[PDB]
Amino acid sequence: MIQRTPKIQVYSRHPAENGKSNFLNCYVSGFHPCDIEVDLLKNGERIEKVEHSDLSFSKDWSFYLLYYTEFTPTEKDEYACRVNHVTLSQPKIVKWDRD
Amino acid sequence: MIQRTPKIQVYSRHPAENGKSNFLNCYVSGFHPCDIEVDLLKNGERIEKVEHSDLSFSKDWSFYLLYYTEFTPTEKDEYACRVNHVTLSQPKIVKWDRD
Repeated sequence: MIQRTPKIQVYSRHPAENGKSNFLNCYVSGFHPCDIEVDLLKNGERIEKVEHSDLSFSKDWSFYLLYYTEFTPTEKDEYACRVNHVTLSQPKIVKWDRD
Repeated sequence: MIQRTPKIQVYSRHPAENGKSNFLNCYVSGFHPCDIEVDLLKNGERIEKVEHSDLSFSKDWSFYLLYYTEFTPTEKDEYACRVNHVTLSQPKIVKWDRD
């Protein structure tokens, strides 16, 4: 019933190797309420065709959600996850750290 | 982004036969926002140990959720689903109709 911020984790399925296909993930967890906005960013631009899990919840009413997309890294491409939620004073951008 | 009421469907896996195990379902669908309260009722009392699906959503941001429980009907037991949601002026109780 009380608001709780999301934990935000941005990570790839494998370590970044340029020119090899991979999956980019944004896992948002432990939040309340369920209303949340999650985008994956490529060089600061929203990625349009992104996949997501369902929104799961535990008996303490905390929520869990994953956004992800197949992608091929190149050295100069930068990726991030942008989250907005009522508990956040500003939308949060968390960068993908390749290593 | 606009609020939309849930559709509420209450149904059993098989037609009610007293003394035989069954599953009771409350499927709540097409709603927005995601914040929702769903209870299964036995003779007007909340059933405590109930199972649920995850909350799924389509690209139009409508949500879908199922609550369910294994149960054994007897002739006099009455079952229902109680839903509360911001779009509802009162909590809604939808009865299970055995046939």
